[PDB]
Amino acid sequence: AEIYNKDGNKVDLYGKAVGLHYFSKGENSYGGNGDMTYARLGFKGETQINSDLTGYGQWEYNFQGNNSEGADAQTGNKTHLAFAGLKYADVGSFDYGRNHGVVYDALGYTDMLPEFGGDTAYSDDFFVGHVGGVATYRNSNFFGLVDGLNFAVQYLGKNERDTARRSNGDGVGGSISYEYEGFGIVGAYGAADRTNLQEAQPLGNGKKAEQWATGLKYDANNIYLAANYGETRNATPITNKFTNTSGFANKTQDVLLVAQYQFDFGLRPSIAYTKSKAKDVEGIGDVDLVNYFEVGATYYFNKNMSTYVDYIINQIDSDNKLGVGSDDTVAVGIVYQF
Amino acid sequence: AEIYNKDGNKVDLYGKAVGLHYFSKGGENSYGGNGDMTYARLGFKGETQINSDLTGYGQWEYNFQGNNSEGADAQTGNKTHLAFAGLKYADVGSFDYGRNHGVVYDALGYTDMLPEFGGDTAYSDDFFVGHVGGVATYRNSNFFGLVDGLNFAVQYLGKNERDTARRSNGDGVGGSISYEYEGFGIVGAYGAADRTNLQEAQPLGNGKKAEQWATGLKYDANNIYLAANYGETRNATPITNKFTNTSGFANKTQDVLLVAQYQFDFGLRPSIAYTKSKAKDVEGIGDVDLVNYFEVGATYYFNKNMSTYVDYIINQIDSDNKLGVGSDDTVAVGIVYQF
Amino acid sequence: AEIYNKDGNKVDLYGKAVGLHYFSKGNSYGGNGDMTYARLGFKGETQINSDLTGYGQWEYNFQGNNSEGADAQTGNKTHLAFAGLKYADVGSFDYGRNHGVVYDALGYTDMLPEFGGDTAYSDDFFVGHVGGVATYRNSNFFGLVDGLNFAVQYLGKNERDTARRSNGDGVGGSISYEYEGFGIVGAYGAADRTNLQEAQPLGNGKKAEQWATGLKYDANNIYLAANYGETRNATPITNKFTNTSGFANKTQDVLLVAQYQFDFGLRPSIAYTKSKAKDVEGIGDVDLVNYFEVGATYYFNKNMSTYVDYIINQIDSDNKLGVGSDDTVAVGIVYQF
Ligand SMILES: [Zn+2]
Ligand SMILES: [Zn+2]
Ligand SMILES: [Zn+2]
Repeated sequence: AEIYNKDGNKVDLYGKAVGLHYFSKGENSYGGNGDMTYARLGFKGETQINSDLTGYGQWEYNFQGNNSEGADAQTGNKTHLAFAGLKYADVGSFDYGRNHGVVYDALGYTDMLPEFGGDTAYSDDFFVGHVGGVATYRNSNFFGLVDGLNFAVQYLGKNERDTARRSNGDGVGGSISYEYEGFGIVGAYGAADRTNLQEAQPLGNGKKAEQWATGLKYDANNIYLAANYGETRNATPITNKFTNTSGFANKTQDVLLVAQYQFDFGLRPSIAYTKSKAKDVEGIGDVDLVNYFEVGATYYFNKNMSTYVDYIINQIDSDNKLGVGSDDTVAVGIVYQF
Repeated sequence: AEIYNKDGNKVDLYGKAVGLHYFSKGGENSYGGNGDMTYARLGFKGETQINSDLTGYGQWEYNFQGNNSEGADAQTGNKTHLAFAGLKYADVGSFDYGRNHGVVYDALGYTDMLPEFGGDTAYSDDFFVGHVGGVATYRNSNFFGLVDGLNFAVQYLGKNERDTARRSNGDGVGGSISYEYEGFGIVGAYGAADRTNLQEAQPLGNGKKAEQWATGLKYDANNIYLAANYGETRNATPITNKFTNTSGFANKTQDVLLVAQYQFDFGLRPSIAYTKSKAKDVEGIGDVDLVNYFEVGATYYFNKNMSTYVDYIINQIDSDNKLGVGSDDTVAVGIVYQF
Repeated sequence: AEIYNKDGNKVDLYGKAVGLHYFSKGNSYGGNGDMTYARLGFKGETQINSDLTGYGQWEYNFQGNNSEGADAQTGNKTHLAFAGLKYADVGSFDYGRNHGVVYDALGYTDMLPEFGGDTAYSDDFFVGHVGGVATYRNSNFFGLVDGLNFAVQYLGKNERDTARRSNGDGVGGSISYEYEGFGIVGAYGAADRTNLQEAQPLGNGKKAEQWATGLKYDANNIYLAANYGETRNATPITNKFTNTSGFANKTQDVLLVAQYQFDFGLRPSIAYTKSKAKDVEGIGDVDLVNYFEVGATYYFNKNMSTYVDYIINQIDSDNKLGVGSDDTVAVGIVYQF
């Protein structure tokens, strides 16, 4: 909601209140079971310094509502985004802070399900999700010459945290996308040195991490069809549920398909398929991290209100070598936003 | 404060900064405690008119404690009080899901009107008496627009297997019925739920299910506010033995609250109250008083945005209480800006 | 940003998104790596009557340099939270978490692009942000002397867990006078130290003491300021070799700041800061802070800025207290509203 536009500065305070419940049998399911209510709050501020130069800054927080008021009140509360930047004319834009990864610009094609989906976009995982300390140069329409040809280059700074799961080293990434008449093809790739703490993990053996992904999309006439393929090297985090041993998969092969139609009255049904297969797992060989079919629909009452149901037909085997949940999960959500 | 109203959507960003200090003897053996109690609140109450009959809404609220340092204890007492979204359709009623006030609190709200303290039986994360996560609530006003002033609600409570028994709950259902005429209000609320296994394993109280019910009377007109609550709980009210360092639920509680207030036209509003919560058949102590005091307080409203208040509690708890409940008085002084 | 102003109430929702990186060794002054953070708060004030006004201000810090795991809340805090009243020329009174009265003096030299104001530690009696302070503030001395401002502040005892964040009952004050672009200030405060504070190995006293003075020229796009102050049993000190925490018995604080504001936007800054601790037990006379500062800020407008802040660190490689001896340079790109 645009609350302020005086004297050349625009501030957009926005938020969502998401009443959400997960339904599953009883721990060994896709998403879990119980209350999943959360709220969001953030601002998108932007100042016109002159007709060519734009200054901007964005922050977004997540307040989980499925916690008590004692001890565990702060569980799951994060800062998803926090960055500030400058955009100049047809040259492009530069921002620094906590932002999406340059590979997520590729993975964004298939991340369009009512609640689940886009399972390959792990947070604090190099270039596929949110990540702290990224300097991003972005260019749209290639210096204002070729409409629809957008690219970005992104440098990633080392984060030596106290856990291997959420740490990273110095690295670089980039994305290229061209769109014409509602079509879209994208290519994104990035690499970084694994931190010394990550190297000591039992799972995954390497000196450098790699993520790349490509995408196809048709977005026109109330029809959305999207496909993503990508591979990771020593990047995707994995955890042996049996031994509670964590690390990184040496190689993953990721496929995502999404099919949605948008009706005029508001209902938007969704079918999707996602499979994430890890290879060369230490003492396991190949094991499926993600594998399911999706059937769900989103009803938009308007721009401000929506409800949905998202049913995951989990395809993971009961004897999965890594302890991955095999049960189905269905989510019921009612979302107010401004 | 309504910050946004356009394209059939209204947003009301609200907040308050409450300068608060507790004065007590010492004060671990007092009613409320002692020292700085400054805190801040923030939230939004959004509402969109989908059509002339259907309305969507949502509300969120957070608490930022101001009596903490910038060290390890930075977020000590930071909570999200409310978080839900819902739909209201003509005279059929309203439905929301999220974290909301419990259906028994709708009865408990009659005497929960002291300048600082009060409403002691409305524990947070305690089934139907207070703020609780994962509640689906249906509300009907004026009984489908037929009987103006006759409101009822039904509420489903999902199981929350949390790490502590104090904050856990199982599947439960509750309801409330109230009637209002010319500023008179009578209400009855009740709810029952299955206790979790971790709750059962705790000492103090043996129960298949927890039960909370309460009744309320109030007069709210001509600058006069009178109110009364009576209620009983079964395996619901959390309790702690200070000597033993053991905790659990009281098998039976009996709760009475009385409030008398006059609103002077120039802003001052004095408050007298009485509160007593007795725990019956406590495992290893039998009958023991949880809360017992008299209240004397006054709030001065400068306007709708600024106010100050003093709240003194005449603690009626004997020093020899079996559970170790505080015996000393507590007085609270507050200066509040809000919007 | 004035978010709301109807029927005599004004609310100002404000915030900042600060992209920030520290460049160092890899034992430095400021550190090394991502320092991105966000700020959010409101400054609401209502005109209750013609002569009396009510107000309240809050502010939080959301760190951006953390992950989304266990360390998500690392560095999240409430800086300010208070409410108060202001009556005509009588003055103002507010209670909550606010600035200490010694910071009003320390504010003269706390004006660098990123660092500086080392003496204004958080939760440190009267010298920085502190919780549970009742402050009476009078401007222009009941409207008699233009530019003569003073304040008195009562600090409540805070039985905080650790001695680093604890304090006892105490009183403080500040007096300032300004004339034709010049300004002089004096602030002092004393408080009863906590018993847990007294048990700590470094520092010994029945009460903590802080005072500071300041003079500055702030006109014609020039800013020169100087602060001198001394503390007794108030400044927290820590030995890295021994992992032992306490309070310096005596400190001597000097801060110098020199800036010029170019009309076109650039605003360079040079500064000098030295904090010497006297007779710390086991080490005697040691310094806590010592450096020269070279920095510039570029203000595109009121809402956007970028800066570079380079610290020449004077602390030697063999410092007895283990204070960092490496240099730190900060690069920041700041949007605010
Ligand atoms: Zn995120
Ligand atoms: Zn609550
Ligand atoms: Zn602070």
